[PDB]
Amino acid sequence: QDADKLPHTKVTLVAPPQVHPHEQATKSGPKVVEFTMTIEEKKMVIDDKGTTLQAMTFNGSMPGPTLVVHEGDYVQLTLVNPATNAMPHNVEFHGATGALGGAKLTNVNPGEQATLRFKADRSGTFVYHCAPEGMVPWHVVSGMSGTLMVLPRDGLKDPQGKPLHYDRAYTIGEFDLYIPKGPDGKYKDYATLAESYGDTVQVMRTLTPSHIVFNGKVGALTGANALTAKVGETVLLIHSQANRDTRPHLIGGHGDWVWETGKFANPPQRDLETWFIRGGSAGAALYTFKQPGVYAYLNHNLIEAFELGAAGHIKVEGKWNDDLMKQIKAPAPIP
Amino acid sequence: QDADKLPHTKVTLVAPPQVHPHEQATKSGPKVVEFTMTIEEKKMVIDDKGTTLQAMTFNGSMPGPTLVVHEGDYVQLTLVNPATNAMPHNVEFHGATGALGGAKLTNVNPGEQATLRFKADRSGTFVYHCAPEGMVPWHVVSGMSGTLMVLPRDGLKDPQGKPLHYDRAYTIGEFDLYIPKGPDGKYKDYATLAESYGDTVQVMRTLTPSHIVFNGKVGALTGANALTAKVGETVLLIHSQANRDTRPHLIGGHGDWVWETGKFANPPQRDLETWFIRGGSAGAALYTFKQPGVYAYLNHNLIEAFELGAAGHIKVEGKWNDDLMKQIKAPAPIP
Amino acid sequence: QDADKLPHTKVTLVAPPQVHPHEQATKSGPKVVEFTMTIEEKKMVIDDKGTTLQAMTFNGSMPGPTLVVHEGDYVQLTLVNPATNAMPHNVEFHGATGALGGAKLTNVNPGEQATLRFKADRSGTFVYHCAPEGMVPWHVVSGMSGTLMVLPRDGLKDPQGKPLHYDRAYTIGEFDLYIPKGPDGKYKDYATLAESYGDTVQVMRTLTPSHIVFNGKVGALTGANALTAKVGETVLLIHSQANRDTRPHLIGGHGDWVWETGKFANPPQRDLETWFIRGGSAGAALYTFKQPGVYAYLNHNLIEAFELGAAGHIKVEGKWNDDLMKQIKAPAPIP
Ligand SMILES: [Cu+2]
Ligand SMILES: [Cu+2]
Ligand SMILES: [Cu+2]
Ligand SMILES: [Cu+2]
Ligand SMILES: [Cu+2]
Ligand SMILES: [Cu+2]
Repeated sequence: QDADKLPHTKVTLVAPPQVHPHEQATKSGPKVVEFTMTIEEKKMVIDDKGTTLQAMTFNGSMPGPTLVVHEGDYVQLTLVNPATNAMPHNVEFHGATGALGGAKLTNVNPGEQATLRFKADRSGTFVYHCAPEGMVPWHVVSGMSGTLMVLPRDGLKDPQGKPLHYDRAYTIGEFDLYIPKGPDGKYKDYATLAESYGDTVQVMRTLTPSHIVFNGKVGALTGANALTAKVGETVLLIHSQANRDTRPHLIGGHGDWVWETGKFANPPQRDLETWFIRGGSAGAALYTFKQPGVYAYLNHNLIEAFELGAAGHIKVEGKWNDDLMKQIKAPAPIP
Repeated sequence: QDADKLPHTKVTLVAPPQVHPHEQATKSGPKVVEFTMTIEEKKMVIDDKGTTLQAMTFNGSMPGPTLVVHEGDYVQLTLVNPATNAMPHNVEFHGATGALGGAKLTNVNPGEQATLRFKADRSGTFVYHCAPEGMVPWHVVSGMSGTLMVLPRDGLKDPQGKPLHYDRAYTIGEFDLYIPKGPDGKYKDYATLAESYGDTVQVMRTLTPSHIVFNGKVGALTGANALTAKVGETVLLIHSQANRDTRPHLIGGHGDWVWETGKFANPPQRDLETWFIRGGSAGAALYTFKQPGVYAYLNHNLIEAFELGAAGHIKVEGKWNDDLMKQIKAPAPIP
Repeated sequence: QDADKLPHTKVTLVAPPQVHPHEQATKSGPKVVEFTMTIEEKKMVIDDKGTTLQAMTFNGSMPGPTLVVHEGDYVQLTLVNPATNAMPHNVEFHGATGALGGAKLTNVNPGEQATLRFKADRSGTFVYHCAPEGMVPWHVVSGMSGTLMVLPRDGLKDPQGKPLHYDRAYTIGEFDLYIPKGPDGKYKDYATLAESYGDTVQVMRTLTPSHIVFNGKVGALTGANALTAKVGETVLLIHSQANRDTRPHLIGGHGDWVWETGKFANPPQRDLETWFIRGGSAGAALYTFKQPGVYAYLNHNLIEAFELGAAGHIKVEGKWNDDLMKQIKAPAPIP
């Protein structure tokens, strides 16, 4: 169909780690699904010792919100760059075809907005990110990325075509940060975004992140902000990394079905311990919880997780199952 | 079945690179398979110039021994932490479900042991590793990991369901080491394990290994300690990397059938030149030798292999096959 | 068949990024396909500020030329090392079986040549590279690698066995460079290849490239040297990385069908945003262009691409398609 003649619907986005309400399988025909995002440059505290990042975001969060459509829908995004920001921005959708993913059609200076439509003709999770000419990696590593999820119209399927369903989706964006230090060995704090640029590029070129965080900060997805589930619930874990490889893992769980390259027309793999999200992509894993307790969800380069920040928690309620795991003898003196 | 009512068998572990005797396909029903491992902290010489590592091991080796069961069996491990060690330890099994892979149920201080049971309900090679709260990557990178192999009850299969069989299994654990240097440019030698901690964490956070070794040392799997095979023999090469990505390769061979994500319910890929083991996982490759000679088996980041240590040898006996490869003209002056 | 009795054909190689003319599906039976390559050591300017590399090449280019045969053919390569070079060289073919991929049979000192035959019995793209004993990574990272493509005799196929065809093939070799700096912070320029060795090994061991280039230089595949296509044309993008992982991506496009591990007997994946070439391998992607414009083809570690060099351009002619993408509202003041 011709999109100019199709029904339009508007979606209200929600902040990560939640994902806006949506259908999996749907009886709906194709639609033009309208979204708006407003860019916010802001200084953020990214660790427990007061380190700040001169950050750049879609909609005020790292990652930006996840946008969900169905295959054959059109995405119609209005991108707003308020006059309170300093930099130009745009958006590149890996789910889109042409014009550098839309970036060439969405260059907005502070004070401007633009509206892009594209056909979401390929199913999968896809990164979107800012990509202004001449300063692409800086905008990405400063926070400007998120996920577009294009569901098959009949929902997710296993390799034999059997339906897969989730009860809850969570979106995790993983951010390799390049925060400069000064000659005193302390992280720098900058009064403006522009002042951070040159020093940050030098750190970037070392390819060594200072921090690697989920969802904007060390510990973002812990404590009151842990992810939650129950025994018996199936969760979809969407993982985006717009710049650098990562290897997600659920400690004490598995990826029951995983699309690590993130593209739902391909059969998923089962029983994964650790999967691989290529830098510049989003992938997705399903898991049905079978044990209660506090899980970790992390990048299984354990230095990247525990030393640099790429780890969160999932608090799961329900009944312990001694068939799956039992302590036969508790720690006690060696006989 | 209820594991409390199933038959128990005990397995005697063997040191890497061998793997304890086991069946592939079996007529046996599910069993509770009992293993014991004893933690040994020890100083190890890890290269040819006398560099030492304040190491931590399961059963005295890097990697720990490979444990082999069949899908539907239960693993029942007694983990012993003698009083001669300095640190607490535990074990996390990626093949297990719940309680942080078992780590929460196996915290043993020096002088203690504990016994864990879990259902091995998913086929594949899976990493196990130590994970004590607050010092997880240090224990892993100091040597505390190995593989659990859960074979399908009817043995390995190709993508069409045809049986695959191996004559010999070898287990290779690859270890990214973070050995500190002092201000004189020499690697540090520490009198105790605890004294090594702070300096090692700083090196870890650079994400640059000093050494990357197979099986505990540069050259571990070379010379008298080369792996061996014959023309016509099919070998299974199990490769674990509990912390960091690697890319195994057999020079002059291939991965005939490879499960790079390591999970046997998924179809393997064929004819691989180089495969990919995500940090935090174990994978497996089958190869049937067709030529004699000394092969290298290595990580094909060739700097990681030849400069940092991640390479071994396979000495293969038998008859050379000029159909597969022939020197037509030996090196000689250019006409 | 016995290769000694088969027909021989000679192929004239062409420089990257082109690939010599070849059939996809063929009615031909197996042949011994003869190639010659001549090693050239030379100083190359690799960036826009005059940095030089003491380089090493097959046939004068980075990468070496792509060699194309069909499964069941034999490759018969004459490798020539002129007396004007300083170092010994050889060749290792990942597509070959035995004798360290051929390296043991092709050790040529300056002034020598050798001829190797092997059976190309496995379909796929495969790296070939130099591997002289004791200095393997140096020769690889200095430029000595390329691709052997072994096509199935009936051409490429999708997961259901349907024929896939390309109109044009391009070959991209990605090179992680390790150029030393002196104490003044400037890149070193060396009068000879041998003088560069020790300093380069120290940089290599940091695992941090100074530059990461396609096809020999920052910007090699841009401007007059951009890749070209038209709307409606299907291109095969061959990507080799003999030493280090990379993650190819076509901005504004996709991998329609991708063999990221590069082995054509395995089913390809569809709709990829970003794929993964393991260090030590070659992979291949098909894409049919649907929009005109200047695309980027890059490594989607965006620092590696935009800061270090791993990016090129594809200039595509034809008609813009507003169904796939349309600017609904151009950048304008915020209402
Ligand atoms: Cu931006
Ligand atoms: Cu992108
Ligand atoms: Cu431990
Ligand atoms: Cu783990
Ligand atoms: Cu060479
Ligand atoms: Cu190689």
